[PDB]
Amino acid sequence: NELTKVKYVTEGMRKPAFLSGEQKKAIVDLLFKTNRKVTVKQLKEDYFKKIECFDSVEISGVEDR
DNA sequence: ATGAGACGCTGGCGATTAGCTAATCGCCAGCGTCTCATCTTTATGCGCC
Repeated sequence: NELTKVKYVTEGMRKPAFLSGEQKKAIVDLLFKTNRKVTVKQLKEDYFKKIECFDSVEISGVEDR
């Protein structure tokens, strides 16, 4: 429910789009199932750059952590 | 062929004799703990019909 509004904006993307269903499961298995609690900075640095390899992330759904 | 009818110091004292709420104020109020769990609810932090 908290990951249904974590919106991802690619550096090449033209409009913000919420994370897709497979993307959510990817987030869960990579980070949300490894650490007790994941900060937004940690999700941005430890998932998007390792999987999507996006230069920068832009979250419009959760603040600080 | 006579013998009834016509009735007092009290009031103003003392002095017994007896008896009763009420107005003012002050005091002073059972309290001590812990455990255990149980749920809520609030402050801040995130979303558009």
